[PDB]
Amino acid sequence: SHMSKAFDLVVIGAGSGGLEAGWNAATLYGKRVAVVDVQTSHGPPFYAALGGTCVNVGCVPKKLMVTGAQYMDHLRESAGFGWEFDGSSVKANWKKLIAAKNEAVLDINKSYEGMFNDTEGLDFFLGWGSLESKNVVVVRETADPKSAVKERLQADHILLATGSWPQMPAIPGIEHCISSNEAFYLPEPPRRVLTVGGGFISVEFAGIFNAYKPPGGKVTLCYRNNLILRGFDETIREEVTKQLTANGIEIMTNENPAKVSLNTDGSKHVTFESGKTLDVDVVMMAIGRIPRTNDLQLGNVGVKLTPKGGVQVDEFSRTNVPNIYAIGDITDRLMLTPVAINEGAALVDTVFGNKPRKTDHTRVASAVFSIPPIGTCGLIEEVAAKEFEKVAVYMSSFTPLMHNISGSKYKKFVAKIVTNHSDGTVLGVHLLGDGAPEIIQAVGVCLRLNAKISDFYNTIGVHPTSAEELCSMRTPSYYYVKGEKMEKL
Amino acid sequence: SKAFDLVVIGAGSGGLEAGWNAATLYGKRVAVVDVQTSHGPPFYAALGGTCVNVGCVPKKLMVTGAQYMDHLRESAGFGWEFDGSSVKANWKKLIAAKNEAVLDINKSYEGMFNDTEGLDFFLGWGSLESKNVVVVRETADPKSAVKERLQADHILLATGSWPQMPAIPGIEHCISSNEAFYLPEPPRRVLTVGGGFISVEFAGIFNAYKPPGGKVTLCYRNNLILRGFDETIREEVTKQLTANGIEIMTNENPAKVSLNTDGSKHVTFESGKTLDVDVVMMAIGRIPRTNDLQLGNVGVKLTPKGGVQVDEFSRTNVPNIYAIGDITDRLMLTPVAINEGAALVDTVFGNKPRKTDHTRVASAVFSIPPIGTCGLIEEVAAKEFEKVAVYMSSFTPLMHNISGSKYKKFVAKIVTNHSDGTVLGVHLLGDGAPEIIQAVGVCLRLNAKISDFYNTIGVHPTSAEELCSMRTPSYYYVKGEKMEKLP
Ligand SMILES: Cc1cc2nc3c(=O)[nH]c(=O)nc-3n(C[C@H](O)[C@H](O)[C@H](O)COP(=O)(O)OP(=O)(O)OC[C@H]3O[C@@H](n4cnc5c(N)ncnc54)[C@H](O)[C@@H]3O)c2cc1C
Ligand SMILES: Cc1cc2nc3c(=O)[nH]c(=O)nc-3n(C[C@H](O)[C@H](O)[C@H](O)COP(=O)(O)OP(=O)(O)OC[C@H]3O[C@@H](n4cnc5c(N)ncnc54)[C@H](O)[C@@H]3O)c2cc1C
Ligand SMILES: CC1=Nc2ccc(Cl)cc2[C@H](c2ccccc2)N1CCN1CCN(C(=O)c2ccco2)CC1
Ligand SMILES: CC1=Nc2ccc(Cl)cc2[C@H](c2ccccc2)N1CCN1CCN(C(=O)c2ccco2)CC1
Ligand SMILES: [Cl-]
Ligand SMILES: [Cl-]
Ligand SMILES: [Cl-]
Ligand SMILES: [Cl-]
Ligand SMILES: [Cl-]
Ligand SMILES: [Cl-]
Ligand code: NA
Ligand code: NA
Ligand code: NA
Ligand code: NA
Repeated sequence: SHMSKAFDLVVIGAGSGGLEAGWNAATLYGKRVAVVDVQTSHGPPFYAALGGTCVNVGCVPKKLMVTGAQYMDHLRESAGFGWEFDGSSVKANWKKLIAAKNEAVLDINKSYEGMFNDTEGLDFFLGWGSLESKNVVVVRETADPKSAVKERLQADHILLATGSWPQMPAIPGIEHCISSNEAFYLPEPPRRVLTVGGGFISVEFAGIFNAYKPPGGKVTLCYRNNLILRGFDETIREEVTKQLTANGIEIMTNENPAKVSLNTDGSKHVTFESGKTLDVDVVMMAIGRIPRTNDLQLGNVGVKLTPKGGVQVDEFSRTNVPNIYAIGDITDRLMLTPVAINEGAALVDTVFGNKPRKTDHTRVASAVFSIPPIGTCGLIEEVAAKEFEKVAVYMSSFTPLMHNISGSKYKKFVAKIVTNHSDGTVLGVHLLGDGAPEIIQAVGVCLRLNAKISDFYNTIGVHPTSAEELCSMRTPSYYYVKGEKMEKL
Repeated sequence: SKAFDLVVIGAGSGGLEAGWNAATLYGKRVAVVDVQTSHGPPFYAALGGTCVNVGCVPKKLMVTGAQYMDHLRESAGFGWEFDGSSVKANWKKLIAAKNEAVLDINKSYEGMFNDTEGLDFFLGWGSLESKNVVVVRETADPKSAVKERLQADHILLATGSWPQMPAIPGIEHCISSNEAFYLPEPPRRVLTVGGGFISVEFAGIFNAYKPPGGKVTLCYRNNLILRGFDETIREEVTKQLTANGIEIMTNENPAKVSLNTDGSKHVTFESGKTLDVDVVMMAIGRIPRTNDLQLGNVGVKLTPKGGVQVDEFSRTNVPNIYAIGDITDRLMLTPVAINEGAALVDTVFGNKPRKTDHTRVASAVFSIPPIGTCGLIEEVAAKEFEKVAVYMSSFTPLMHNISGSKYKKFVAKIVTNHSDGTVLGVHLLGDGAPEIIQAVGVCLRLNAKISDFYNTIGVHPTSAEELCSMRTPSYYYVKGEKMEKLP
């Protein structure tokens, strides 16, 4: 019919945070929920869709594609264990990878769609949502607030959960460049590619492209500062740089693209600020992600933005307008799917259950699917050392024995535990090597239970594994004392 | 002749830890006896123990090696193309690379002895001459020539364990794990006998390296392999072994073995069935190695099954005589023997009594795919707690829908005391499981409840996060009885 529909909760953006909120409110609490997204399945023109950034063009397809990339290491490393086969026959078929990923993703899209069609009180609306007033969300045909109205949805409570978007720098020839969004759909793997950025996406893609490159290919990563993966453990930052270099990736630090132009053959010609040049078939920018707040017409209700650009929120995800909340990357804090999900669950417990609950943003475990991957939870030592008078660092680094037979001698596993040495409390744990993302998960539970180094040391090791290293350290390699590093007290 | 604070019989997992800790932490004078300096025939274990020479260390390399049979197949799902007809598994290369790694550790360990004050290695066979004297002889025979008499304040028994070989006719045409480590050729047809981890691990090893037309059979006298591990996991690992071409013969037991004219083995089971294979590997058990020690010289008591009786501080019935590791016939794991060794040394030579905790010890089976476990299985929990909840997740991860190994179900189970949420055990089957489970070991040392798991933020995408996404039991045990709803 031609009438608006009414809800307890309207959620704009059917992604990690919004889906957790909406499912919880409808199924745990009997609320009537509407959820809006721009697309029912992944890909061009809008990339993200039902299921969010993670399902469509994020965690899920990238993990698949890293898993694909790892077979290059596997097929080579097999020879050290006796495997023999015609090495000259090996090809990496990118198009098969992409078609397999696309169908996996589309199956989640269809699955999610089916759940909306079926679940009472939980409704999907296709289009672009924005705030018309504090109790009405309008759903339009495009992100232009002048496009046609498909629905008006009344809402007692409104959740903003539109996520983030790739930031593109304002350089000449930026139009010749792509983001991670387009990278997922490249018709063919680039012979030569530049990945611009030192963060997890650049690095992860650098390893994907490096395994699927055609014959005379070359992957280059550039970063404007001097060491990639700011925010992660420094030892690990240096080591993953070496290991990426060891597998044929050229890391360019202290380099930033100044312009891009097309060569007469149509390749991209990149000029760096230093006047170095590089010719490539693809330039993928991954220099950052920014909150998606522009299309919500927040000025219509006066929802405040932080100096930085995220929707401002309190610890309860509340904006300055009482019944309007924000969760996920739109708050511009930790841009991780399970953080968005925890925030959603906790919002809905607080507002609709009788159960106030704030997300804990500390001691969050995360991973980088570099090759080999990082697993990390809690504080890096230089941050810990500014908060706590005495810090101890327990460190074990070693090429594991499998990799002395596989040939990949450069694959050094690193395990570090950072403590408040005043009481043993584990402040952070940082891992580099095969299995690190899997090892770190239950370490997150330890940290939430305020584990001490002796709790780890007293646990009996599972042997032989990499993880047992965390249960074998009782003497600090070094310390920080009122901020200064020294091998002894 | 010669005087020591500590004489350790067996340079193995427990014995080395104890010997190291006594010499370097307490500045004691230590002698350590073992029968061989380097791995391999004739005594198999050597300096380093069973783990280093014919156990954890080389078995893991070999299972790593076997995993490629899967990785090579599964690469195709992700686009990888190559001539599969060209693929062959070179067992001899694997064996050589393994031998080299093990040999390096043997040498390294020798270097360590050579450079460590108060830590001496003696080659030979040790036994108890009297309450304070360890005789070191030429051979296992207690009548063979004396090489040494070591006087000792304190004597450590740490000679480990040995494969149990049943007394069936033709048992001498069978091998054990010791021999499996050195086979010249990968066996084309093989029978592994036994339901425990060593049988299962070797079954997956031989399965990957068998020549064309090959075939691994695993047999087990009872109805389901891997007793002691979680039941769902036992059933699922059986399915996953069968999917990868291993034939699992349950309720079958060899009654005899004969030699065929081609040098193969003819097996007859108790049921009358028969099977011809090239190698029959008996892995039905491992028994405490107490026989050459001459414990009767001083009257150290054995328990009924044959381990050296110990108290919780590793003390035998005779003052200043201790036993740790497999010889005590408890948990036969390397980190458990190390921990015993350490705790014993701190008690005897240090200011503080310390006893090893044998509960909530994390462990793995390097089956393909592998198991990780820590703490109680639900049937054991249900005889000791009135109200037990089980939380279970089981699904083929997406990566294995693409790889084409659709049979590879990941299983995560968490078993709780439902009266207060205390996690009593966690049980995993799937790639990464032994890695996942280590930090769960630490969790169980922190009174972790199911809600502590559940309120922790996942790392995505991993198999592990599955342990932080369960808050609703799948079923219960109330007063020992399995049901799906609580009263
Ligand atoms: C390449 C890449 C790899 C990643 N890998 C990981 C990883 O491995 N692990 C991890 O934890 N995190 C990963 N992330 C980050 C993760 O994807 C995000 O943190 C998470 O998806 C954010 O959840 P959200 O609810 O804020 O938004 P999203 O999941 O991004 O959902 C926002 C939704 O809003 C829709 N939308 C936008 N504007 C409107 C509008 N006006 N109207 C209606 N709908 C709208 C979008 O179409 C989208 O579906 C990755 C991200 C990227 C880009
Ligand atoms: C095939 C196999 C795989 C295994 N895999 C694992 C695994 O993955 N993880 C794990 O945790 N555990 C594993 N184990 C178990 C592990 O090897 C044992 O629990 C561990 O080695 C026990 O150490 P120990 O100190 O009791 O004795 P051991 O390490 O066996 O050492 C005892 C030593 O005493 C010597 N010795 C014996 N008699 C005499 C004598 N009278 N005089 C002088 N020396 C003597 C022996 O040569 C031997 O080196 C495995 C065992 C086997 C057989
Ligand atoms: C809880 C939940 N959180 C999400 C968080 C982020 C994303 Cl991207 C997706 C979900 C997912 C979801 C999918 C579709 C609509 C809402 C929520 N989702 C629902 C998943 N759901 C699990 C339980 N389920 C049941 O039917 C059920 C409920 C109770 C016992 O079984 C079907 C699928
Ligand atoms: C402690 C220890 N326990 C063992 C338990 C079981 C085995 Cl099978 C081997 C060891 C090993 C050892 C090897 C040789 C003789 C005695 C002990 N050993 C010493 C090996 N050690 C590794 C680390 N190391 C250190 O000095 C050290 C300790 C803490 C930080 O660095 C040098 C040698
Ligand atoms: Cl291709
Ligand atoms: Cl940059
Ligand atoms: Cl820097
Ligand atoms: Cl061979
Ligand atoms: Cl049996
Ligand atoms: Cl049984
Ligand atoms: Na509905
Ligand atoms: Na330990
Ligand atoms: Na010495
Ligand atoms: Na959780």
